[PDB]
Amino acid sequence: GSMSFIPVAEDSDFPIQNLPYGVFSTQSNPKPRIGVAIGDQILDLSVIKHLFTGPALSKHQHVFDETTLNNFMGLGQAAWKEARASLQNLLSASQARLRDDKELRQRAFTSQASATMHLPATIGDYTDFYSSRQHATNVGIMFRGKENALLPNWLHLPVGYHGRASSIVVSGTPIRRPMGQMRPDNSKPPVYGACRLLDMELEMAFFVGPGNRFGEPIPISKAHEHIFGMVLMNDWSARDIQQWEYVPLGPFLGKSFGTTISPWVVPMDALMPFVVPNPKQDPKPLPYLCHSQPYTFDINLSVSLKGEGMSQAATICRSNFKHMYWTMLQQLTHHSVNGCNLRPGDLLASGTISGSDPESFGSMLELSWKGTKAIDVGQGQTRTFLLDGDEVIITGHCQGDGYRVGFGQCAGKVLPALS
Amino acid sequence: MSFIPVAEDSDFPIQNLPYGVFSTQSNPKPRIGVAIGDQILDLSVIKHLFTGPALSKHQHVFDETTLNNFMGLGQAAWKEARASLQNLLSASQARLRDDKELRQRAFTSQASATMHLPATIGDYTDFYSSRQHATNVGIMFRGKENALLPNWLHLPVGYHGRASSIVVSGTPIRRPMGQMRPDNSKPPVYGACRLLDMELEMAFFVGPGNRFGEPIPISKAHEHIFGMVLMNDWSARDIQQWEYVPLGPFLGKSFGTTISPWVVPMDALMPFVVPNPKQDPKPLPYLCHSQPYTFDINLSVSLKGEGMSQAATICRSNFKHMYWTMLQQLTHHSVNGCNLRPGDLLASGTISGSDPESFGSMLELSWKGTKAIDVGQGQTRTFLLDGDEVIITGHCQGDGYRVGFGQCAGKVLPAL
Ligand SMILES: [Ca+2]
Ligand SMILES: [Ca+2]
Ligand code: NI
Repeated sequence: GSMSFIPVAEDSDFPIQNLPYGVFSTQSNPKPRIGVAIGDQILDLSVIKHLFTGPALSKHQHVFDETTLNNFMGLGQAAWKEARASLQNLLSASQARLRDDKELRQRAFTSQASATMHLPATIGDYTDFYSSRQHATNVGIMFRGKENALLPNWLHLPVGYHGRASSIVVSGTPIRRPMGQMRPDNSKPPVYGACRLLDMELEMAFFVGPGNRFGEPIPISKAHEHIFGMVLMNDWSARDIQQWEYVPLGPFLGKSFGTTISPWVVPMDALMPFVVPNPKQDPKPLPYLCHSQPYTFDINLSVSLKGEGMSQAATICRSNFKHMYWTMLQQLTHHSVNGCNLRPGDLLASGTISGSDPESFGSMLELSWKGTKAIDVGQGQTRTFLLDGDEVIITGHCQGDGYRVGFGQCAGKVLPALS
Repeated sequence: MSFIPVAEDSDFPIQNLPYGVFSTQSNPKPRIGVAIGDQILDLSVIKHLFTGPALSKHQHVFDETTLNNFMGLGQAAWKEARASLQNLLSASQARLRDDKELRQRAFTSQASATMHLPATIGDYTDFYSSRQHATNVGIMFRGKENALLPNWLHLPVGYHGRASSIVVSGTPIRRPMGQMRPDNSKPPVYGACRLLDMELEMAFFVGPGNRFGEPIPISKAHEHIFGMVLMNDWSARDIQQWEYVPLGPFLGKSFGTTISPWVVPMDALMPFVVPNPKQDPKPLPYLCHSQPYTFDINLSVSLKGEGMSQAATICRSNFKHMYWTMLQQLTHHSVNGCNLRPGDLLASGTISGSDPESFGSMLELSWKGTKAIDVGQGQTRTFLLDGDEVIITGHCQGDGYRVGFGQCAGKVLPAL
């Protein structure tokens, strides 16, 4: 194990083994600033930036002064590793530098309870992949049937689409049920009204570090050098609006009304201890998508739902990121194979995370099986899709011996449509 | 009219006055300028000349490296800026004409300026509003009987595009590598795209946005449309075909999308507005508007290949061939609460008229490579060859003057 001079509860999401990056502000200071979570506190990086005396950061301390993590993300792995090593030393229970500097320590730390979290970065482009095999299979069965579940290209490339960047909001942001066009009756023209099949989608997403030049693909051998860290994501969906609009150009308004992400970006370095061998792929992908480097992660995911009249939230999904068929390396490589330029701060999501066990399906569309099964949310109460006032909270964590690497919350409450 | 000499056939008379971002050899810093004649009026140099109610306390927007903040100010600010510019360029407010010291610092020639992207595009969206285009593609994919999909006549279908790869006119475009499936009975192959194509489009920039969760009523849609630019949505058809179902165009589009530098203000385009195309069935009330918002903009596309001395005009079309208006597109885009932001770019989708000479893509012009396009000098084309340069131009014809868009050019580089 390892210990910080800052007290850390055994089940805390933020032990010294984690050290996630976030943007926060406080009642005392409205300026959004970069911080690192440790225990129940936040270490203000702008206050201690002068302590980053290493080669990679000494002339780049200004990145810790920014209102977003973009510049830090754009520095690259040498900088990330140096920052992490510095923080591990400084927060160490045996290191005196910060521990014994009473005045520095006083203005460098703030309680997480006092902080308002903001989006970690300015996202230039958001991309949603569709890499969970059971998810695509489930949707396939409902749409086409048991026999033609997966479409021809699924096993050959990590299919994905460009999402809406503007509507990616931080955990805690209320999400209003969307108005739009839908076609409930095929024998009648479409109608305008409030979404009737509001859903959540359990996902995880990673931020891009240094980008690639316009026109220059990122070789899969170098893909890992561009992955900064991860966050939890709830890709809120309006299924009825989506179904009517999506053919042939893809998900659009049924997705863009809101997408929530957790605030704390857990660095890839903190997740490496939980890496496991990649799933066997058959057919074997083309050479450009082939890599031996293990890059599949054992991250326990959970989703709870709490109706406005409920006192206790019901856990409706227990899944794991290790189910994913295509890795983040294959996704990033594929995303740049044509020359597309990924940039620092870009966000690439996994797609709904569903395992084979029905208990691990990552969307109410799957859990209620298209509204044909009731989801048990605690006696006297059931659900098919989201009701106004419902709060959905996604959490996740890696379990180590005597410690865990957690992500904090990815929450949102449904507000009534303007109807 | 204007103290700056303006050739009659100029794209930039005093009736145009587009906004753009430029830099020069003497000053590499991207700054805002307005095209007039063959010159550029540096707005950062004359920012103090905007003394009106809407701009006097916001002159800083003309000091920015992008037009976002100016776009974000809204219509009252845009109208005032235009009026100030028109008065200054006519000597009615003789400050600029007579102040030699200022004047010599305010103007620079377009020929020696380096143009940049007009704004930082937070989100790019590509609509599919040209009926003949959708119909042609439908005929090629499904057949005439199932040309248009069920939802086409009911809503302005569109998809989120890739913002990062939107490049300014003149940027070389690399033929993309990717996966293709030339033989459905065999696995996909990896290689250089073989069906490289262009797509004639026009796009508008968003002004003030709307708050997250708050739709923009169609009645107010016109208040959020800043101006327009030409666009070439480069496409790798064979890569696109294999990847697009069911999530949409992806790598077949994101390797590059070119736009012209000069943003023509909507106010400059109003004199060329024409009646909106009759829609049957009539759209749902939220998409209804009687205000005419269809525009007569002549568009032209040329192609010049390696070894060819002259470019051949392969397409002559018009922006008036759009079934769904920009007002309906903007409204539909925010109906669910999605927050449009200053600088966002919403494109029309490939523009095609009913006449084959007006089809906006080589996919259509060569009808899926079944017809050879005559590009002159004894040469033909189905799809783009390495070395081919495509240049899109556009203009509105007024009485004695024309509102032009400059160029939206790009040359194809061999695959890496
Ligand atoms: Ca999704
Ligand atoms: Ca297009
Ligand atoms: Ni130990």
